[PDB]
Amino acid sequence: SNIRENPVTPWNPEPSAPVIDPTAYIDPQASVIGEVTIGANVMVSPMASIRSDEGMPIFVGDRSNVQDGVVLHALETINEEGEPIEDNIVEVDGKEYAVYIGNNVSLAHQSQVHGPAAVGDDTFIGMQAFVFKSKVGNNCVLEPRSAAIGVTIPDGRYIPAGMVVTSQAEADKLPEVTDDYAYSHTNEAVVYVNVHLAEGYKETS
Amino acid sequence: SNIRENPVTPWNPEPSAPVIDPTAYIDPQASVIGEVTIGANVMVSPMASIRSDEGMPIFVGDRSNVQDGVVLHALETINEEGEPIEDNIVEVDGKEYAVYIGNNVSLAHQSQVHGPAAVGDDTFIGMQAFVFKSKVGNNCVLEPRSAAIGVTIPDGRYIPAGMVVTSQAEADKLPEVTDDYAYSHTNEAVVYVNVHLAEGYKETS
Amino acid sequence: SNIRENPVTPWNPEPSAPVIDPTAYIDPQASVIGEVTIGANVMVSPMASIRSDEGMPIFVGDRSNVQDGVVLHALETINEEGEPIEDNIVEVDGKEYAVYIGNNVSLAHQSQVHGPAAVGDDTFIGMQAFVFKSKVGNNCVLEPRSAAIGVTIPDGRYIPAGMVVTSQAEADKLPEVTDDYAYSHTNEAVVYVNVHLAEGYKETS
Ligand SMILES: [Zn+2]
Ligand SMILES: [Zn+2]
Ligand SMILES: [Zn+2]
Repeated sequence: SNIRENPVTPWNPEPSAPVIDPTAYIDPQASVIGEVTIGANVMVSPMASIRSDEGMPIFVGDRSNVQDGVVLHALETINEEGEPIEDNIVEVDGKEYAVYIGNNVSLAHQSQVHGPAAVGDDTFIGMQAFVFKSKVGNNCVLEPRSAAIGVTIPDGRYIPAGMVVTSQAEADKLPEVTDDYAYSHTNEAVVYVNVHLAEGYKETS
Repeated sequence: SNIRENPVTPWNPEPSAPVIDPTAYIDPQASVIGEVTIGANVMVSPMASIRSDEGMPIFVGDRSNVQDGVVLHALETINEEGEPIEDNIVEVDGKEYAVYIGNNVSLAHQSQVHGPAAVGDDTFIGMQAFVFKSKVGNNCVLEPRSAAIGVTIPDGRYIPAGMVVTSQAEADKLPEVTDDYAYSHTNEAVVYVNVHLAEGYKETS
Repeated sequence: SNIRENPVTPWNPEPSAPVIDPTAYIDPQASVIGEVTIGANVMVSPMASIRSDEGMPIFVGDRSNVQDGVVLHALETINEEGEPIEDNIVEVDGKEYAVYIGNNVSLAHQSQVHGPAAVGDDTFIGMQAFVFKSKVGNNCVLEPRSAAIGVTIPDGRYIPAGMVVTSQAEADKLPEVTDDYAYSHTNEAVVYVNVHLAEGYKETS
């Protein structure tokens, strides 16, 4: 099966299986392993790998999409001695996650979000982009081939294509999404399409 | 099955199945979905995802290759009201495509060509490279990790490794492929190898 | 089967099947083809593609890991006339390889090592990184999105995130890994985790 439990390890005494909303579509050629929660109307495309086998949950919110070849994974959140590694855990609305993906988020083809990381609602993570040890705000756009490592990206900012942002001083001065910006409406269109694709693919299974 | 029809959606009243030349080899661990035409002697490697589920055809020409982890997908070409979105359609030799890949084209490992896009004959798209909203000419080389977004790349030019080209002014001044250039003969070698691999893998199926 | 022989071609008269240590774990959604040797306690994750179909062996040493979406492949090492192409072969400890990955090496998610290439022991190849026509020394760190093309990386150096190194003059002046460097202990942690994951996943098969 392509939806599987995680294994017993010294930081994982009890295997967990994914919790998947009945309205989500998981492609047969995707892989979803371990302590993962997937929300309503989510589309998970071929060759995506969502792997939660190092402690703590990976959460994917409602009406989000995980496109072809995307990888979600996380650094260890609990060491062998049972002690939580707080640097590798993100907090969102009072709860702890290894990776938190909000609602109406698009993770476009071949992107990767590696824990610890959080991605806020209505954000487009572009093709081949990379997020690691970062919190990306709501209503952001990461253009194709951009990256955020070790930073907080404020709400409503974008990262231009190819830019690798590794310092908070850079992140603070990123440009703002405006109506005339080329990707200002991209995420809403992609979410609309993917919610409809999920329903159509479900009707073929 | 890994060769599948696309689903019924508001922009796709009628499902389409891929049209695949009998001399092409599609690896069992590749995914090919929807309105796709694959030409003669094409090799599609493990973990490639060719997904035509947003309207209009993805075409892969004769003697081309689609290597491991490559993704082909496209933006919507027909909106819900049946109206064609002309910005997201490319025209090649009088016909309309979401993605057009010409003859003798190599799409090397982990690259991505996202529609609207066209790639001309005898072009090497290097490892991890990215093409989106662009027309790449014939006899071009995109070196590994290069990208073309929103531009036309003239025939016989190359993009150096790691360069992300987003303006036409940049694209117009790209260097020319010459006989002494390091990748000048790369595509011909890769095409020769892949046509022979396709035949060898077909003999094991 | 996802563990397969390579095909008969003009440079490969005799098919070879992978040689895999009984303590290694190969995920069912990985692909391993051809003349490949995998060492003890190696973890190969979903969507990895290890493909040795152009002559010469791809070797993955003991306690190494090949994470999700990683690709290993190599340029042709033997031409049609049976003549070895020496430029495309690396030598390590008196033996010839297309790709050599040493012991305790982490190939992180979506990275790629393309032959000819060698990666020395205790090296971290970061997420989305790229190695081609290069020898990477022991105890190195390639940060996420870095690349080494056509160069030798001395022992104990790192490449900062996003940097594409294509000249030996650049490679010679790369910074050194020190105890206070952010990724100085990353590889040891990742190797420890992956050796334990391999054993846990083996207990579920
Ligand atoms: Zn990871
Ligand atoms: Zn797409
Ligand atoms: Zn290759």
